[PDB]
Amino acid sequence: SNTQTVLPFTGLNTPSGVAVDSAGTVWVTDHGNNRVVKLAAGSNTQTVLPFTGLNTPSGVAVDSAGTVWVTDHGNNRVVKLAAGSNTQTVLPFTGLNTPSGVAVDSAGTVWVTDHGNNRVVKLAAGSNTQTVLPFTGLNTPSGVAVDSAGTVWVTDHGNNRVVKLAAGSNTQTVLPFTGLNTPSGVAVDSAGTVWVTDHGNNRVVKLAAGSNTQTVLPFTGLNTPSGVAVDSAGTVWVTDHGNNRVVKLAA
Repeated sequence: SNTQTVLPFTGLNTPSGVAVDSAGTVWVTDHGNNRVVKLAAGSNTQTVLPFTGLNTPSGVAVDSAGTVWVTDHGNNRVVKLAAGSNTQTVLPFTGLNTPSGVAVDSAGTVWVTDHGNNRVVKLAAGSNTQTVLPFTGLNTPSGVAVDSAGTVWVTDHGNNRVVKLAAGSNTQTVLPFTGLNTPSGVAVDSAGTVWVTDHGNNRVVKLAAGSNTQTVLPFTGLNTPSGVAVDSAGTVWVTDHGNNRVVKLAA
């Protein structure tokens, strides 16, 4: 698609992140209103998830069961809520500072960009102790994405680059993006295509696996875009933070 679509969210303020499931539901962290909203597929009914105590929430990730994880950035914590429930669980991460992005794989491992500590932490599925990934030289990391092989990609926001670690590796790679400026979010698909909200340039870019020439996606009029999500059909959603809206492009 080369015509962007503005989704029928209403009342967003400075939205910070987006997640989608395979049922077409879209969740957004409506950061300026301390809330997480869900847009139901088809009906376009918007509902507010019954999280409690959020402040300036940033990242969001969802699993297929409809469990939602949010980085409660202003409270230095990560919380999750199962679908329709009124139980929220604080994950036993420790010592977070202004955390932003969050990612969750099919196994239920959770990764968080611990932005204010220049590190990426994880709670492996089945463990109650966090580990710190062996990235080096991060500055204010802003987003994280993971694939089914356990590769992890991070927007190293303060260094204008995207870094990746394969599972078991202690040495990161820098992806061949060009001219990024304070990138804010990242998403990956099962083919290895990587999408990045190039925040400081008001654009979204992608790299096919093996490509050395990023593609600027045909969004228009973005302002400080903040989060990106992609489903298995290659549709791309982006929180156009500065314009209080969510836009999408189908493949």
